[PDB]
Amino acid sequence: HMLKVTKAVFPVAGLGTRFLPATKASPKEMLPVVDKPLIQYAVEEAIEAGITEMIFVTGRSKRAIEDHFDKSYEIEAELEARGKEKLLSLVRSIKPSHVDCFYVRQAEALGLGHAVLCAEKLVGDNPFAVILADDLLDGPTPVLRQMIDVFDHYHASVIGVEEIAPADSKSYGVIDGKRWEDDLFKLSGIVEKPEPAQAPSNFGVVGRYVLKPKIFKHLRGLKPGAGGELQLTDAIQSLLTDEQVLAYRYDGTRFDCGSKLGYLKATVEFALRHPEVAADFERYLLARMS
Amino acid sequence: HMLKVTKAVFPVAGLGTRFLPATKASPKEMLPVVDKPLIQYAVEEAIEAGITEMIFVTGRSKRAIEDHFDKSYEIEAELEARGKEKLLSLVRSIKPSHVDCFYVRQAEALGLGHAVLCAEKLVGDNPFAVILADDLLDGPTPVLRQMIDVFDHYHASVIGVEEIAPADSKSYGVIDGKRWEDDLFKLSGIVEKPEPAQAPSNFGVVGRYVLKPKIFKHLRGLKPGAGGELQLTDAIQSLLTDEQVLAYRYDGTRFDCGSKLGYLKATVEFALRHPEVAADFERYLLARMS
Ligand SMILES: O=c1ccn([C@@H]2O[C@H](COP(=O)(O)OP(=O)(O)O[C@H]3O[C@H](CO)[C@@H](O)[C@H](O)[C@H]3O)[C@@H](O)[C@H]2O)c(=O)[nH]1
Ligand SMILES: O=c1ccn([C@@H]2O[C@H](COP(=O)(O)OP(=O)(O)O[C@H]3O[C@H](CO)[C@@H](O)[C@H](O)[C@H]3O)[C@@H](O)[C@H]2O)c(=O)[nH]1
Ligand SMILES: [Cl-]
Ligand SMILES: [Cl-]
Ligand SMILES: [Cl-]
Ligand SMILES: [Cl-]
Ligand SMILES: [Cl-]
Ligand SMILES: [Cl-]
Ligand SMILES: [Cl-]
Ligand SMILES: [Cl-]
Ligand SMILES: [Cl-]
Ligand SMILES: [Cl-]
Ligand SMILES: [Cl-]
Ligand SMILES: [Cl-]
Ligand SMILES: [Mg+2]
Ligand SMILES: [Mg+2]
Ligand SMILES: [Mg+2]
Ligand SMILES: [Mg+2]
Repeated sequence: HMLKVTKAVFPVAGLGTRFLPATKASPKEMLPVVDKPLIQYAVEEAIEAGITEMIFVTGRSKRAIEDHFDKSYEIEAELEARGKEKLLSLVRSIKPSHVDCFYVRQAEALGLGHAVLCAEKLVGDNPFAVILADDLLDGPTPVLRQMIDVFDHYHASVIGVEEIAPADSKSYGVIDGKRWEDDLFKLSGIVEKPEPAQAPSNFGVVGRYVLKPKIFKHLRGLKPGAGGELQLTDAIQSLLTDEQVLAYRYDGTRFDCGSKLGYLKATVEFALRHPEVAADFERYLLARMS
Repeated sequence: HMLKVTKAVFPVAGLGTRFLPATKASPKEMLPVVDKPLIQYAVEEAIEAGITEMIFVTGRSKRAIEDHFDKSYEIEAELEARGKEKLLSLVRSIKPSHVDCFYVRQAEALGLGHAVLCAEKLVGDNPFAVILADDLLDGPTPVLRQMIDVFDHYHASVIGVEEIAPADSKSYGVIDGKRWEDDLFKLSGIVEKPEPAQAPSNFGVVGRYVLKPKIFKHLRGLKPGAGGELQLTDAIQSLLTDEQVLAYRYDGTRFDCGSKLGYLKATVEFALRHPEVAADFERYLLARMS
């Protein structure tokens, strides 16, 4: 009976400088897409993939994350005294009954690899998901669900990837491997933010991972890599030196809300999806562009 | 030597239900327009109008407001250790040196009039500004500056107004008065959220006021009005029964970020104004609409 994936680690401890001043007292993963934080979309994707344990690695402004998911006595009493039963149900669904939220600190912002390592003793000897909420994903089925299906079948760590334009390679981890299926690669290498001429493929890492606990030994051995940060990507490279690691070309779509441009695109996309504002927003865009 | 206006009251203590779940642990006035909270635009408008004292009336989630404007030791040390001097200057400008931030609680969300009354003993016997940050304003000169100029000249309370469509009158306070100038009215009445057929004019109140301290006596005498809330609008009505109150048609433009639609419009407008993303965002909109 092989181990199942029931834990997800959400690093939300970066500096968020691209979104200052708004990220002064709240992480970039709390930025709202019209009315819902990025991190809530990510947790909802984990929940639909069968994850019941959410581990948040917090840095500066841990309270914005904690108070979003933890029960608020005040808000429930206020909504109940006003008979706003639909809104009350909406607020309670932020953390459904069987979902646990656990918190650990990254005191120093030393990079994504270091953030994941802070969660080591909460994950224990278990496979686990890593979800970067600034990668806002959708798909016919949740991307993490697709990836856990690959993990259960091949019993290897799985890295989510998409095709990128070569000029953007300095924004991504970039994989090097052998094709097994139309959507599946066996990795022989992975590099963080290569120059376009040094990129080994057109396949960039998106912020979804299903990792075997062996990754933690390889995170512990990291030295500073790109940008002086301890890179998860270099631990994956070290890991594939010792055991099999796969990359999965997921079925779906991505907004890079780690950049203002992508955040703007996500906002526009959300708007057209909601009938409360869709028609009116359509009309405004047409008159506004002309 | 008539009293000058140096204090501004920012009510940020509403429930913010239109933006749940994002407003679970942060008020709607903290919602970012791409990278800057609504309340920071409002405080910057006050600063440019000569206001040096910011009074925040907080409700639920007071810490999101407080930690945005109060000095953060952590973030300044982190930006300095990384030599991000421009970002450090950006963060420090959130609260320039001569600007004070004071906090008072509205324990119960009983309406805008009640929120303003909570600030009574911080304002004291002084004229003061009230600024609703969900009204995101711009203009050739700051709207509050235009209004303080009218206050200094006529020595009367001044209410900011714009022309509204008659169907929207249930979203606004609506004035009734006599024209003095192309942009100036002497009020004979004001009503909160009338039915369109009962609206006395096409001029709706926007969230900018310059008020004489006599307003506080009239706020104290309020009874529950529209929506069961203690309405600032009804105190203004009571006040104009006793002394002169003017309404000023400001020179500028408005996004009603108290609604998702207006918030969406503000985001689009901000995007086109920033050369970092403007051209790319243009192209995306055209390909996205087609
Ligand atoms: O010291 C730090 C730095 C970052 N983070 C978190 O780490 C994640 C990634 O940070 P970010 O600056 O957005 O990383 P990227 O530059 O976007 O790159 C990462 O994410 C890409 C996909 O989005 C991958 O292609 C890269 O390989 C991977 O390094 C986020 O959840 C941050 O909150 C921390 O918790 N602590
Ligand atoms: O109990 C409460 C209720 C509201 N607020 C604050 O009061 C302000 C106004 O609240 P909102 O629900 O947005 O009021 P509106 O329905 O938009 O109406 C107000 O703002 C309009 C302009 O935006 C005017 O036309 C109206 O006369 C005036 O009542 C905001 O700053 C809220 O944060 C509180 O602090 N406490
Ligand atoms: Cl970050
Ligand atoms: Cl395993
Ligand atoms: Cl390219
Ligand atoms: Cl293992
Ligand atoms: Cl994108
Ligand atoms: Cl950016
Ligand atoms: Cl509100
Ligand atoms: Cl006065
Ligand atoms: Cl109309
Ligand atoms: Cl007075
Ligand atoms: Cl608007
Ligand atoms: Cl709305
Ligand atoms: Mg980073
Ligand atoms: Mg990122
Ligand atoms: Mg209200
Ligand atoms: Mg409003």
